[PDB]
Amino acid sequence: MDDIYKAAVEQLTEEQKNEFKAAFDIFVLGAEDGSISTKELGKVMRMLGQNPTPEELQEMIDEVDEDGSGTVDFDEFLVMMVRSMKDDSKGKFKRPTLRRVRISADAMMQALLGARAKGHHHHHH
Ligand SMILES: O=C(O)CCCCCCNS(=O)(=O)c1cccc2c(Cl)cccc12
Ligand SMILES: [Ca+2]
Repeated sequence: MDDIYKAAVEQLTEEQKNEFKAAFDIFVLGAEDGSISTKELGKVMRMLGQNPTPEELQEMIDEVDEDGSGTVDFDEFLVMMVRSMKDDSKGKFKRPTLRRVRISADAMMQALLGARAKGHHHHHH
Protein backbone atom coordinates (compact mmCIF):
# COMPACT_ATOMS: atom_id res chain seq x y z
CA MET A 1 0.00 0.00 0.00
CA ASP A 2 2.04 2.93 -1.30
CA ASP A 3 1.54 5.96 0.94
CA ILE A 4 2.21 8.38 -1.89
CA TYR A 5 -0.63 6.82 -3.85
CA LYS A 6 -2.63 6.62 -0.65
CA ALA A 7 -2.53 10.40 -0.48
CA ALA A 8 -3.40 10.42 -4.18
CA VAL A 9 -6.66 8.71 -3.33
CA GLU A 10 -7.41 11.30 -0.67
CA GLN A 11 -6.33 13.93 -3.18
CA LEU A 12 -9.06 12.98 -5.64
CA THR A 13 -12.01 15.33 -5.18
CA GLU A 14 -15.42 14.00 -4.26
CA GLU A 15 -16.47 14.17 -7.91
CA GLN A 16 -13.25 12.75 -9.36
CA LYS A 17 -13.13 10.03 -6.74
CA ASN A 18 -16.81 9.29 -7.39
CA GLU A 19 -16.07 8.46 -11.03
CA PHE A 20 -13.22 6.21 -9.98
CA LYS A 21 -15.45 4.66 -7.33
CA ALA A 22 -17.91 3.72 -10.06
CA ALA A 23 -15.15 1.86 -11.89
CA PHE A 24 -14.36 0.01 -8.66
CA ASP A 25 -17.88 -1.38 -8.42
CA ILE A 26 -17.78 -2.29 -12.11
CA PHE A 27 -14.77 -4.54 -11.54
CA VAL A 28 -16.52 -6.23 -8.63
CA LEU A 29 -19.92 -5.74 -10.22
CA GLY A 30 -21.86 -8.53 -8.51
CA ALA A 31 -19.08 -9.26 -6.01
CA GLU A 32 -20.27 -10.53 -2.63
CA ASP A 33 -17.23 -9.04 -0.90
CA GLY A 34 -17.05 -6.11 -3.30
CA SER A 35 -13.30 -6.69 -3.56
CA ILE A 36 -11.84 -6.75 -7.06
CA SER A 37 -10.37 -10.21 -7.51
CA THR A 38 -8.89 -11.84 -10.59
CA LYS A 39 -12.40 -12.97 -11.44
CA GLU A 40 -13.85 -9.51 -10.84
CA LEU A 41 -10.85 -8.08 -12.62
CA GLY A 42 -11.02 -10.23 -15.75
CA LYS A 43 -14.75 -9.46 -16.14
CA VAL A 44 -13.99 -5.77 -16.79
CA MET A 45 -10.87 -6.84 -18.64
CA ARG A 46 -13.09 -8.76 -21.07
CA MET A 47 -15.23 -5.65 -21.30
CA LEU A 48 -12.24 -3.79 -22.72
CA GLY A 49 -11.53 -6.75 -25.02
CA GLN A 50 -9.04 -8.36 -22.63
CA ASN A 51 -9.11 -12.08 -22.05
CA PRO A 52 -6.61 -12.70 -19.22
CA THR A 53 -6.67 -16.02 -17.37
CA PRO A 54 -7.49 -16.05 -13.64
CA GLU A 55 -4.08 -17.49 -12.77
CA GLU A 56 -2.39 -14.74 -14.76
CA LEU A 57 -4.94 -12.18 -13.56
CA GLN A 58 -3.64 -12.77 -10.07
CA GLU A 59 -0.46 -10.89 -11.03
CA MET A 60 -2.52 -7.89 -12.12
CA ILE A 61 -4.44 -7.99 -8.86
CA ASP A 62 -1.23 -8.14 -6.86
CA GLU A 63 -0.13 -4.97 -8.65
CA VAL A 64 -2.34 -3.07 -6.22
CA ASP A 65 -3.03 -5.97 -3.88
CA GLU A 66 0.21 -5.64 -1.91
CA ASP A 67 -1.67 -7.06 1.08
CA GLY A 68 -1.80 -10.39 -0.77
CA SER A 69 -5.55 -10.40 -0.25
CA GLY A 70 -5.93 -11.36 -3.90
CA THR A 71 -8.58 -8.66 -4.23
CA VAL A 72 -8.23 -4.95 -4.94
CA ASP A 73 -10.91 -3.03 -3.06
CA PHE A 74 -11.76 0.63 -3.60
CA ASP A 75 -8.49 1.82 -2.07
CA GLU A 76 -6.50 -0.84 -3.93
CA PHE A 77 -8.15 0.01 -7.24
CA LEU A 78 -7.93 3.73 -6.58
CA VAL A 79 -4.19 3.20 -6.16
CA MET A 80 -4.10 1.65 -9.61
CA MET A 81 -5.49 4.90 -11.00
CA VAL A 82 -2.83 6.94 -9.23
CA ARG A 83 -0.21 4.32 -10.00
CA SER A 84 -0.49 5.04 -13.73
CA MET A 85 -1.61 8.63 -13.12
CA LYS A 86 1.68 9.80 -11.59
CA ASP A 87 3.63 7.05 -13.34
CA ASP A 88 4.70 8.51 -16.68
CA SER A 89 6.80 5.45 -17.47
CA LYS A 90 8.36 3.58 -14.55
CA GLY A 91 8.11 -0.04 -13.44
CA LYS A 92 9.94 -2.68 -11.41
CA PHE A 93 10.95 -4.19 -14.74
CA LYS A 94 8.40 -5.54 -17.21
CA ARG A 95 11.28 -5.59 -19.67
CA PRO A 96 11.66 -2.78 -22.25
CA THR A 97 8.93 -1.56 -24.60
CA LEU A 98 6.20 0.83 -23.50
CA ARG A 99 7.30 0.59 -19.86
CA ARG A 100 3.70 0.68 -18.65
CA VAL A 101 1.52 -1.78 -20.56
CA ARG A 102 -1.16 -0.91 -18.03
CA ILE A 103 -4.88 -1.45 -18.55
CA SER A 104 -5.78 1.59 -20.65
CA ALA A 105 -7.24 3.59 -17.77
CA ASP A 106 -8.70 6.13 -20.19
CA ALA A 107 -10.98 3.90 -22.20
CA MET A 108 -11.00 1.32 -19.40
CA MET A 109 -13.01 3.66 -17.21
CA GLN A 110 -14.99 4.75 -20.24
CA ALA A 111 -16.23 1.20 -20.70
CA LEU A 112 -17.13 0.87 -17.02
CA LEU A 113 -18.97 4.18 -17.08
CA GLY A 114 -20.25 3.48 -20.59
CA ALA A 115 -18.93 6.85 -21.76
CA ARG A 116 -19.64 9.26 -18.91
CA ALA A 117 -18.89 12.76 -20.22
CA LYS A 118 -20.66 13.57 -23.49
CA GLY A 119 -19.21 12.21 -26.73
CA HIS A 120 -20.43 8.88 -28.07
CA HIS A 121 -23.94 7.91 -26.98
CA HIS A 122 -22.46 5.13 -24.86
CA HIS A 123 -21.61 1.69 -26.21
CA HIS A 124 -22.87 -1.03 -28.54
CA HIS A 125 -22.88 -4.78 -27.93
O1 LIG B 1 -0.76 -9.09 -25.13
C1 LIG B 1 -0.89 -9.70 -24.05
O2 LIG B 1 -0.85 -10.94 -23.89
C2 LIG B 1 -1.10 -8.85 -22.79
C3 LIG B 1 -2.59 -8.59 -22.57
C4 LIG B 1 -2.82 -7.30 -21.77
C5 LIG B 1 -3.06 -7.55 -20.27
C6 LIG B 1 -2.26 -6.61 -19.36
C7 LIG B 1 -3.18 -5.81 -18.46
N1 LIG B 1 -3.46 -6.60 -17.25
S1 LIG B 1 -4.45 -5.87 -16.14
O3 LIG B 1 -5.16 -6.89 -15.25
O4 LIG B 1 -5.51 -5.06 -16.89
C8 LIG B 1 -3.47 -4.80 -15.11
C9 LIG B 1 -2.19 -4.47 -15.56
C10 LIG B 1 -1.35 -3.63 -14.81
C11 LIG B 1 -1.79 -3.10 -13.59
C12 LIG B 1 -3.09 -3.39 -13.09
C13 LIG B 1 -3.57 -2.86 -11.84
CL1 LIG B 1 -2.66 -1.80 -10.78
C14 LIG B 1 -4.85 -3.18 -11.39
C15 LIG B 1 -5.68 -4.02 -12.14
C16 LIG B 1 -5.23 -4.55 -13.36
C17 LIG B 1 -3.94 -4.25 -13.86
CA1 LIG C 1 -6.51 -6.64 -0.71
